[PDB]
Amino acid sequence: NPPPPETSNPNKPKRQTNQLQYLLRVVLKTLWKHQFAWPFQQPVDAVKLNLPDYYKIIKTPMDMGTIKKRLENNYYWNAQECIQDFNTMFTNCYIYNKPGDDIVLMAEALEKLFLQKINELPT
Ligand SMILES: CCN(CC)CCOc1ccc2c(c1)C=C1c3c(ccc(OC)c3O2)C(=O)N1C
Repeated sequence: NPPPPETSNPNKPKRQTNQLQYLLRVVLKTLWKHQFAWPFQQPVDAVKLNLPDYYKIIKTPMDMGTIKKRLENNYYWNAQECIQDFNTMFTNCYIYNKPGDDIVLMAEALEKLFLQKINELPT
C-alpha cells in the first residue's frame, strides 16, 4: 500500500468558511450514513482486498475518511477544493472499474446524492 493522502500540511494555508462547515456537517456526514457509503469511508486497502493492481491504476486516490479528516483539520482553502476531492473519489471508482459493476452502482448513487446536497450551499 502507498501512504494515505495527507490530512494536514503545515506549509499549506488553512481556512474555515460557512460552506466548508456545511460540507462536513451536512454533506459528508449525511453521505456517510448511506447504505452504499462503506466502500468509500477509508483509503482502499489493496493488500487486504487483494487488489494489487489498484494503485497501479489509481494515482490520485481519495476517500471520504481522508476528506472527513481534512475538513476537521481545516485543511481546505475553500469549498471547491473539497468538492474536487469528492469528484476525484467518484471518478477513481469509474476508472478502476466497469459500467454496471456493483461498486460503480454504489458510487453512481452516492454521486447523485452528493450533487443534490451541494446544489445550493450557504452564502
Ligand atoms: C468500511 C470498512 N471496511 C471494513 C469491512 C470496509 C472495506 O472497504 C472496502 C471493501 C471492499 C471494497 C472497497 C472498500 C472499495 C472499493 C472496491 C473497488 C473495486 C473493487 C472492490 O472489490 C472487488 C472494492 O472493494 C473500488 O473501487 N473501491 C473503492
